[PDB]
Amino acid sequence: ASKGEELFTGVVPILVELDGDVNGHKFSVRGEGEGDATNGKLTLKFICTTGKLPVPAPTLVTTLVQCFSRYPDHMKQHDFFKSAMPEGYVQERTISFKDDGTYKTRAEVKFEGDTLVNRIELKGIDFKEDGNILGHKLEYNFNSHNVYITADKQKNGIKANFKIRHNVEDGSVQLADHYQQNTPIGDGPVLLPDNHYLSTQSALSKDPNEKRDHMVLLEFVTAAGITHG
Repeated sequence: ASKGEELFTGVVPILVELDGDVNGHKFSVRGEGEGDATNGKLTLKFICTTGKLPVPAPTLVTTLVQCFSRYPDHMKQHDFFKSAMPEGYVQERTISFKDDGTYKTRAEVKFEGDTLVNRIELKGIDFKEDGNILGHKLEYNFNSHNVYITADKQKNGIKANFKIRHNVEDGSVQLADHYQQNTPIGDGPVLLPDNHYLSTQSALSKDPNEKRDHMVLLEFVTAAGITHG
């Protein structure tokens, strides 16, 4: 276990800020909500603050705070994300949409006072104008996935790999391969984990009273994959 884990024993407010540029289309997103790591639960509402999104909101879910995962007691020595708090971590990804473009993301996740804040820059290139992303052909929903984590000792952090399945309006699936690395911002002690995964489930909905382009998100995340003694 870690001292950072103590910052998560109750409900913690969350702020998310994203600046994005996909094929030259610039946009920003702000999210607000709260997380309950004891139960692996978070609730967030995101608004596009610059107009409407040039990509489907579901493609931004993974970019828009894995410190809120529930780690079972026998796995708490493997929770890198909380161990890096409060100073936080840098989270970087390459997201490769099969037969389409790529997102590159860099985020800082840290406590700013009492609030857990995720600040992101996202750049997307090579998207097809007639593809599922710029063509807005993805359904407004989200599947359950496993996020596979391994230690990166040389960088004092972790890597992760997973493949998101985005349902397409024609009944097919658009795959989005995720490659992830996380490294501490501060220089306090961290936990470098044995291999394990996060089992993630998400539900998207709408605020009926919200006129701006937006997304309401509920997520449950639980660590797994290390057998209890």
